[PDB]
Amino acid sequence: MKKYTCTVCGYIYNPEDGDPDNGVNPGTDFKDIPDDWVCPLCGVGKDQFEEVE
Ligand SMILES: [Fe+3]
Repeated sequence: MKKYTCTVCGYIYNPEDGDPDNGVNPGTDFKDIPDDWVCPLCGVGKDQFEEVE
């Protein structure tokens, strides 16, 4: 699992940590995050994120 960054605000989704406050548990791959989840920082959707390669 890769980290992904919100290209609008620079928030990094790290799959080891998930986003548990918003119901994304540690170990969720980004592609498995429900498609209505938004960046916890700026609130934009998933389509503004890019795999950190
Ligand atoms: Fe963001």
